[PDB]
Amino acid sequence: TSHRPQLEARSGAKAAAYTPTGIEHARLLPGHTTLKYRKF
RNA sequence: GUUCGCGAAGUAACCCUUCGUGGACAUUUGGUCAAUUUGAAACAAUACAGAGAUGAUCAGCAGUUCCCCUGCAUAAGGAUGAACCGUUUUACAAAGAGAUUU
Repeated sequence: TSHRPQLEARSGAKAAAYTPTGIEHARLLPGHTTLKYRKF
């Protein structure tokens, strides 16, 4: 019984309460830094 | 200290030097931090066991977590990374029947 289904999810409140560490990820490097706009 | 201006001495010397004076140039660093225990690292040393499904031997991927580690990492690995199993009583009623106090 050590393996179980999921009752509820790990809430993002618990991730919003943690203070961040600055780990510059390999994909959050700046890229596609221009937003294209439509005609109007 | 350098320079500009003035005075006084050497000195009855427009040369030079000294002394005294006013100005200008120059204007507030460094420390979250003290040099062995007593403001905290963890491994290793001893000893014993020695893995999740059950009859055995195992591949795992997951989930929860007020557990993290190695990792550049949103990859991957850490025993499926580890703890998970443990207790377990009231949103509490209604109908009917008999035995009791008055």
